[PDB]
Amino acid sequence: GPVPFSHCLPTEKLQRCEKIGEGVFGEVFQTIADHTPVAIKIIAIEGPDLVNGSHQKTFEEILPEIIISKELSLLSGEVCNRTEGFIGLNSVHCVQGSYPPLLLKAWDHYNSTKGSANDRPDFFKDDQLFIVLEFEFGGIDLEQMRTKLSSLATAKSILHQLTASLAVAEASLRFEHRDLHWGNVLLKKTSLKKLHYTLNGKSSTIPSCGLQVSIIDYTLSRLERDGIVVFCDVSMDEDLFTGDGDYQFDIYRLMKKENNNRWGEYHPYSNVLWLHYLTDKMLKQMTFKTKCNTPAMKQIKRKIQEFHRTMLNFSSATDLLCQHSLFK
Ligand SMILES: CC(C)[C@@H](CO)Nc1ccc2ncc(-c3cccc(N)c3)n2n1
Repeated sequence: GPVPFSHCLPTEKLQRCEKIGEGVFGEVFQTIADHTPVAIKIIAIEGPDLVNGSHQKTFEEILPEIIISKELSLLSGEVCNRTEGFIGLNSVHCVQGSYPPLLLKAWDHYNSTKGSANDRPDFFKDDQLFIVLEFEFGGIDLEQMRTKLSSLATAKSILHQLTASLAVAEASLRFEHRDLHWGNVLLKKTSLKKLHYTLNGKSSTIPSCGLQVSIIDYTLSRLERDGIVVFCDVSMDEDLFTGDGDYQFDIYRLMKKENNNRWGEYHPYSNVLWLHYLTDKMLKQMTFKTKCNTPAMKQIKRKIQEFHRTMLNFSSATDLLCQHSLFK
């Protein structure tokens, strides 16, 4: 049976909650649990009220995100296919209750500073069910870091880390992220000079440039184990394919073109498309502390541009990692 909100969010944890983002199907808070930062995603399920312009998901419809979050969380401790490039999942609970007023206060603060596209979640009754996912805190998203990166060399590390992480997940799980916009790439400072990954038993390293990248938020993702596919079936979703104003919204249409609107199949070219979108953001929407005015830096820029114009001729993140000249 479900637990009360207080099981997951006792007073002190609740008091430290700050809202950090949102989607149609969730609110996300950062807080501190046992002196440790965490991110908490809270999703309303099974109720009759419209929420953020949509009917609520059923428990069965949230299960794919839970399962995929659990699988990717395991990758940091695997051996043949190992990466720390996703994020840890600490716990999942089913909670029952109306929304805590301290969370509403956090929600209000975010709406007042950043502005929200969601309904204030103050209409839920005391029988309302929610899924609460607690993640390891992964740092600051790439969008918020768009003016904060040191140079194009940092952008190259980030691209290499992302590619490697996706390759490891493709190899182990036939994984596609499918929604890898720049809010779903997190950066955290590290004193490690090199990061390690293993792809089908071969270990390699990547210079960190002082940052560990984490890929997050598996709401649209797909994977499989033992021929059992877990995915988000968007084949009847109209709106996902009619966005504009950002190349992000072209990617949804390009994925659908690639897969013929069959979301259960494995099309790792979708990972390549997202990587192309991310390279585009790096070349166009980032400001760097150090400009590309030395020969060394100018060469890195040329290499990233050459990656941008050639990567769409590759079939998967694995193909990019193993064959693209950027990573040699
Ligand atoms: C609002 C979320 C989606 C995200 C937007 O940049 N911000 C953060 C920041 C730190 C952080 N650590 C873990 C997570 C997180 C949040 C939602 C889903 C997942 N898988 C991971 N997040 N999300």
